[PDB]
Amino acid sequence: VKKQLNPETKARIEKCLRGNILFRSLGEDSLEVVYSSMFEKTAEAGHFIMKQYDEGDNFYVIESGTCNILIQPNPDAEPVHKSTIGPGASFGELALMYGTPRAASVQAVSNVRLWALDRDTFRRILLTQTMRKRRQYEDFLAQVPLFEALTSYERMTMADALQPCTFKDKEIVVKEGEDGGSFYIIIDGKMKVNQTLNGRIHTINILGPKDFFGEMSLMFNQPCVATVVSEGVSHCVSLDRESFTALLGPMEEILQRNMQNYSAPR
Ligand SMILES: Nc1ncnc2c1ncn2[C@@H]1O[C@@H]2COP(=O)(O)O[C@H]2[C@H]1O
Ligand SMILES: Nc1ncnc2c1ncn2[C@@H]1O[C@@H]2COP(=O)(O)O[C@H]2[C@H]1O
Repeated sequence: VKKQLNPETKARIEKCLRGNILFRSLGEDSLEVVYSSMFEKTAEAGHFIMKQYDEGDNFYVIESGTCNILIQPNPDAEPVHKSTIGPGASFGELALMYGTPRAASVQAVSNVRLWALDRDTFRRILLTQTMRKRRQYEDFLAQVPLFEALTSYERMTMADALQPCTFKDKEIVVKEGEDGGSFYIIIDGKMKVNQTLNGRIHTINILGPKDFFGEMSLMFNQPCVATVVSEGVSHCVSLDRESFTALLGPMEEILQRNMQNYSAPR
């Protein structure tokens, strides 16, 4: 004897939550809680959904409209624009996780439609695994050159998005000629980078801890120019195409510079 979801509201929430990585991870039982618990909130253009330093109440996902993230350096100072977010983006988790006052104001730019979880529901289904994942990858993200330019909050969202993957000896990760799927950063292990020429395979590069690969197919929407294959057991984390593209900003210059190592210059 349990209350039934409204299948139409479930479909609507699912459409909004597609691609948000915090909800993609939840298993089916927690998803049932989300689909029965989330509620609608609207905000007119220019109105604040939350103000920096407020006590936390809800966690939000944008359904329609865009919002500005504004951060003051202190309560007596003017807010600075930091970023603009839109459909599928979430905000408001930090206060609910860490018990801190809100770290930013969030202002509707357009009229906005949101789906919201209250604090008790957030604590039940999202708090534990979100906090753990961010903690577990903090040291890694701070010491990998690829991530040098990420802000502290960008590190947290990068941790949310990264997916662990394990590769056995001789296992192919990306195959020359195939469409790009994911971007990989090596935690431990070793990869051979192999490329065919006149029907002969040769090894053109060797990758190890904190190196990365798979970016060119995703950045330029083209097939992989090489095969990357594990040499022994390797542990990586990956970003899928959608997450790579969403989070590319603070990485792009490092990724572009690094391509210098792929060919002698002219
Ligand atoms: N650079 C940022 N720094 C801190 N919080 C941010 C930032 N960008 C977006 N946010 C979101 O803004 C929210 C404001 O309230 P919270 O601090 O509960 O959680 C915060 C994050 O979800
Ligand atoms: N010399 C190299 N030339 C081309 N790609 C390389 C080289 N060394 C490592 N790689 C990586 O191999 C990857 C194979 O797939 P991508 O083309 O998506 O991006 C490529 C780079 O990340």
